[PDB]
Amino acid sequence: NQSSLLAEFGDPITRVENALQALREGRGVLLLDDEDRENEGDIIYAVESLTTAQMALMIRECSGIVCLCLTEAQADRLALPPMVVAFTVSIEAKHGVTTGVSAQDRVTTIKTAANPQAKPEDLARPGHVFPLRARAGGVLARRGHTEGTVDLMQMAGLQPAGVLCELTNPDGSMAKTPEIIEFGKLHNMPVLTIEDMVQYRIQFDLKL
Amino acid sequence: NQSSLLAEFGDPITRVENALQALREGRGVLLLDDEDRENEGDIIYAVESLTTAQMALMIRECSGIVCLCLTEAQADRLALPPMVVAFTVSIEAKHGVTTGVSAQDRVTTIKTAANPQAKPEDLARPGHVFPLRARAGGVLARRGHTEGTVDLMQMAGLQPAGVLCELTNPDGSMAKTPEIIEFGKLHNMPVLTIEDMVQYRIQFDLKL
Ligand SMILES: CC(=O)[C@@](O)(COP(=O)(O)O)C(O)O
Ligand SMILES: CC(=O)[C@@](O)(COP(=O)(O)O)C(O)O
Ligand SMILES: [Mn+2]
Ligand SMILES: [Mn+2]
Repeated sequence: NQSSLLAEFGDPITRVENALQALREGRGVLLLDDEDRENEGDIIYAVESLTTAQMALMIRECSGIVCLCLTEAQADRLALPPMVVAFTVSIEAKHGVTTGVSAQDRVTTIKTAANPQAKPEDLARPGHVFPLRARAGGVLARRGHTEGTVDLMQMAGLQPAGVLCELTNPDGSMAKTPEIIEFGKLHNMPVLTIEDMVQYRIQFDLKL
Repeated sequence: NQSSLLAEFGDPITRVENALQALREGRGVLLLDDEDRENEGDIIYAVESLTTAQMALMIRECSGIVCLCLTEAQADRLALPPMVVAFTVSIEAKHGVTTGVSAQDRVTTIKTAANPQAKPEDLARPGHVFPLRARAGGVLARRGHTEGTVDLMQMAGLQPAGVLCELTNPDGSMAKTPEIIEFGKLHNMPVLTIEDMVQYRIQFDLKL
């Protein structure tokens, strides 16, 4: 079962603690959601430590639809409305980029958007970076990779902005627990679940 | 120079004719835009012949932001407004898909959207497929990969719906003419330019 497969990453509390330390070290983590939800694994990176190499791995090994998980406050600061009456309108840096799709341009757009001093005019719309508004309460309100990203950053003591993308197998199928475990071992990325995070937050009265 | 590098693909007319035949054979082509525009190469496939394997190659070797090039008429049939007051709101098949990111789900969404008998209720919004409205006149009106895709399909006698994505190098940089030429040789894909198509259409009074 999933718990048996992830037991080599440790018990749920150790899986959360190892992931938080990986992010504090500027490294990525793999977050699995519920098996009855998407049963999908996402590469997660802190924006504060984001590099062109990390973005290039995400584009090469994931869907290529790299999402920028922001707080509702940061999304409001950037005047980002929902795309349709939690994908917001897509975004590009107004300055510092060319076509916007290059790993470097996506990082330039992500850093511009996550800047706590950012202004809406810093971002042109539409673009090739997809911001997602995290629900207030995080995984304790909505059990999605969007909320897991903000909560991982807040619990690691980092800026509440992270990038996520769905790990995709070479044949186009979406990675399932065994493929995610192998990818994490190969790329030294800790693997954890939203369930691990929810129980960690409830046990450590972790209001964020 | 670019013309010298593409001379091995033939003269401009042969580059267009070989690309059209590749599409009639259900194979993909690589379209370069102007070097003073994006200087980017896109993998192009007809939707009529689209396979999960072709979609998986596109996701693995391109940006992962796979766009569905539609006529303004097909976009109006699907009630697709521009994303911001030519990216439309993103789309997912309402039926036949799970999370929408899998190569198979993206093809299911693309075939549902390009169906000449499609109705807006067939597509949920937002999603992981990005439709683009082609300008009336195609490359003779706008010199973009969006217009090159519709024109390639119409000139090949195929349904006017195609998928495009920007060829991306493993390091996250965007492929330039030499990398595009090598990728085309390796994957048996003809390489051509918007300039080749514009001159072909003007010389053969090709109103579409
Ligand atoms: C990009 C994703 O990861 C989604 O998984 C969106 O994120 P959520 O898990 O719903 O928060 C995708 O399924 O659209
Ligand atoms: C996906 C692309 O290819 C764009 O190139 C959009 O297509 P256009 O070439 O502008 O028609 C990208 O640059 O947003
Ligand atoms: Mn998800
Ligand atoms: Mn283009």
